[PDB]
Amino acid sequence: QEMVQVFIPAQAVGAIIGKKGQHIKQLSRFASASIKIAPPETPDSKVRMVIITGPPEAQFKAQGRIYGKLKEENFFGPKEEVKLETHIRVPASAAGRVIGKGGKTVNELQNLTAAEVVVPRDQTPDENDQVIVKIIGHFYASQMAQRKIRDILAQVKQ
Repeated sequence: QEMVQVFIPAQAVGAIIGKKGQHIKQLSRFASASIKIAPPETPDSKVRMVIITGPPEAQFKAQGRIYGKLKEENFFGPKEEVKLETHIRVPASAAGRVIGKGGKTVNELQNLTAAEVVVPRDQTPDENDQVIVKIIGHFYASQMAQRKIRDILAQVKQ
C-alpha cells in the first residue's frame, strides 16, 4: 500500500482529468488506485502534483497510464521519452541505507535502472518522520528504481 507523487506538466492536468472528470475516474478504475490531483501551492506553477495511492500493482498501472497519456497528448514527442519527476516519502531512519555507505547504493541504483535518484541531503522529516527520495526517469526506469528502493526499505525493517 504505497503513496507516490508524480509531477506532470501543468498544461496536462486537463488531459489527465478529462471532460467532467471522465478520464481520471477511468484511470483509477483501470488501476484501482486513489488518484488525487493537488491544487498548486503557487499561482503560476510549472508542474502539478499527482498523488497516487495503492499497492505496487496499482502504482504500476496508474503511473503507466500517466506517462502514456502524456505521450498520446503529444506533450512530448515524437521521438522523445516521457521523463517525469516522482517523489516517494521514506522513513528518515532508512534513507541512509538508500544512499548506502559512500553513496555506493544509490550509485548502483542509478547504474542499474538509468533513473536519476537523489536523496536531498539533510532534509527536515515531515510529521511521519519521513524524507523524500526524488526519481527522474522514463517510465520503466522509475518503476524499477521504485521497486528496488522499496526492497532496501523492507530490509531495514530487520
